[PDB]
Amino acid sequence: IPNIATYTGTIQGKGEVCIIGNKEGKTRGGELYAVLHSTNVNADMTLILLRNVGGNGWGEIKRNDIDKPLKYEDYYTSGLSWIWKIKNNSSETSNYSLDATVHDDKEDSDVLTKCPV
Amino acid sequence: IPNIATYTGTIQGKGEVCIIGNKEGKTRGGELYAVLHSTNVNADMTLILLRNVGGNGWGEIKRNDIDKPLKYEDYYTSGLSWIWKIKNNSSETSNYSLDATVHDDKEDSDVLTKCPV
Amino acid sequence: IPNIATYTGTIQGKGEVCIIGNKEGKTRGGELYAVLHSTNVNADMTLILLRNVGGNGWGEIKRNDIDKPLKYEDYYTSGLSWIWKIKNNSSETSNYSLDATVHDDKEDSDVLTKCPV
Repeated sequence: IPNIATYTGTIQGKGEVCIIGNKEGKTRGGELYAVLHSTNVNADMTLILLRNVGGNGWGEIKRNDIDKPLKYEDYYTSGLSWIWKIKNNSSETSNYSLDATVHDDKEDSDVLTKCPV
Repeated sequence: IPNIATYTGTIQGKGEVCIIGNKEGKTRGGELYAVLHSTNVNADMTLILLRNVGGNGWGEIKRNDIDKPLKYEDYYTSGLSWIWKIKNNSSETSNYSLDATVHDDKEDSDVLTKCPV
Repeated sequence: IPNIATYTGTIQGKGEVCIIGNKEGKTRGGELYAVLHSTNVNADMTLILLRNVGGNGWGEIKRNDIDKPLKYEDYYTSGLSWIWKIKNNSSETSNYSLDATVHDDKEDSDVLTKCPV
């Protein structure tokens, strides 16, 4: 039943971009997968998986550097959401592309205007 | 002081095997240790440690590749079980052996019919 | 704007020392950071981040070797405390220094008399 989509963009120096999954908090267990890439061989980015635990708010599950796939297996309740946080560690603006598990079709609005704070 | 038992078996192509620890729900804490091995040199397996944190469900707490020892510390006052999930990423039916922390003594029934879903 | 303190001490061979943060569980969101160091060039130590889970007890989030920073983002609405556990893997009694995010200022009482059990 797999469904990996690709979000592409540009991330400014020191910027952060958050892309949400299963914002509808619908029923969907099993593997989350994502990998972060850049066309820039000198990119320096970190990918962070956040989950809204069960109600306490958002918390990190794990993180990886660019080109290292991030895999995570979950059966926490009913439904629940995840966010992929991309952090540019460099001062250099660069392309990114993120391949990630999606619950439903990729929408423009999956890219959040603001990460969790 | 570690109590470490070794589970052996055969895992079919693309198959998954879960093994329960502390099924009897005793109160324990301290280091969990496991390491997955295979006699097949082109084996490609993943070991995943799962727990049920409470009013919440089963989820992954960490993972390691074959031959990479998995070490993890917790201390819960209630009697919580853990599950080792062995994933065969290869098509080749392969030997496995799992060295892992056990509470008392290994039993055939520790191999579950179904991983948490 | 981060407040990073440095704890310094000496850790006996095979010893473990735990340092608590945010001990009253005041509400916070953002990154927890710590890195373990030693003036012993040969030091062999592990740093483990533990979180108090839901009153259920303490559980490891992640771990790193000496000299490798540990970062973790939490945006939970209820405050929670954390522990940095320093394990001396060597039999050699060694200096340590831990640079870590603090919420107040560093206090003597942050050095726990005992790690969770």
